[PDB]
Amino acid sequence: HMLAVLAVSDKRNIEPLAAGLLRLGWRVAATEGTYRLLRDAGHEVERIADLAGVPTLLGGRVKTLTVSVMGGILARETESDLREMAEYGIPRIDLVCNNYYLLPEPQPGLDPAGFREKVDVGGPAMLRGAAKNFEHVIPLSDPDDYDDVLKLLEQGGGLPSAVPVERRLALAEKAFRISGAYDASVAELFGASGSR
Repeated sequence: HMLAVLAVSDKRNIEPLAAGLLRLGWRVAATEGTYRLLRDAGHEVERIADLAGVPTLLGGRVKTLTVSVMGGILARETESDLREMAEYGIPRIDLVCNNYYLLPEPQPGLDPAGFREKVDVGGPAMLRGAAKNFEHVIPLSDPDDYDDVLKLLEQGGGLPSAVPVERRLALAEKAFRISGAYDASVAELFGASGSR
């Protein structure tokens, strides 16, 4: 029935969420960092790379940029999308969790090495896609929202409908806000990189 993708750089509260979803019968898949932490803690999390992804291809830089992962987030409930999900065997991704690493301060002559490869590309694609499709994907970013979502799913037997439309739109607006502030900070670092 269910599937979550955990692609967080800030690991705070990620274990009570992953464990809470696993006890509800959900399938929990994670990117590279979250996976090793959750598996060492003894949770049956799946690797988002091997699963519906593209592992080792470019050091894993496209591992969530596949039809299976991005289609599982963006596909509508139209007859045409349901048919194509069935033809290709693409399950729906019901929950996306995406966090960003801490970025340094904008100082003149900033070396791009201090922030650039920490910039997430596939992550925000999943989170912005989940927020745009919030009726069918739960978009989580702030670790302070994990508990209320997990509790809601726990009252409603783990079904994604247990998170109402009203809560999904609030999380979706928050997701775009976090992404917008993330890009504005990264732009400031590139601008400071161009000074002396």
